[PDB]
Amino acid sequence: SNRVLLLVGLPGSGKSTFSNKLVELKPNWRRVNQDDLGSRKNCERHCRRFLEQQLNVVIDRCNFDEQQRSTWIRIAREYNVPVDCVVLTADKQTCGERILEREDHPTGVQGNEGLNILHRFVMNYIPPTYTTNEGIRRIIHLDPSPEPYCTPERVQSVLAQL
Ligand SMILES: Nc1nc2c(ncn2[C@@H]2O[C@H](COP(=O)(O)OP(=O)(O)O)[C@@H](O)[C@H]2O)c(=O)[nH]1
Ligand SMILES: [Mg+2]
Repeated sequence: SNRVLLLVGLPGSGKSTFSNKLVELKPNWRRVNQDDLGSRKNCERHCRRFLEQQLNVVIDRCNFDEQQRSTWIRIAREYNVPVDCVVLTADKQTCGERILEREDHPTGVQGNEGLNILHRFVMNYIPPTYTTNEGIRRIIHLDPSPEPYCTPERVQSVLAQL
């Protein structure tokens, strides 16, 4: 049956990379991203509309602590569907290098922001684990690929683990 999929990762970890590919390859999947959907109230609505059509839904947000993820777990329970999770394991170094690549942040005294931003997220980042009392069915950790782009095989490999 259909299921809700939580992406969890630092800025620049590759969450959009992955979720975009998934929805491209699989038409029974939809993607909730705030850069495309705006407010959270709006994201919740879309999420509800997709579950109403028994579609799978993937949540492209840092989802950096229990509170952030609950929103979606809560909606999933509403439609009696499970919630799995994909944690991107890319480290502060990797993300930092990716964020510099984009060169769209102020830079100089008071630091290069974006590295700052990353640092702020890092300090509030609580990924799901065995112990957190959240009601997630399965947590899979995903390591970075050599390739900047996400292969169909990579998507398949992830989905194959529930
Ligand atoms: N090598 C490698 N680069 C990746 C991977 N995932 C994403 N990237 C790159 O990292 C950058 C940030 O990815 P993006 O999806 O925007 O990150 P998000 O901010 O977590 O949604 C982009 O340049 C991607 O090409 C991965 O698995 N491996
Ligand atoms: Mg993104």
